[PDB]
Amino acid sequence: INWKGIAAMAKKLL
Repeated sequence: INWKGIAAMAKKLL
């Protein structure tokens, strides 16, 4: 689980 990946994923839904 990459933090960056999550951050990108968090915005992904955004």
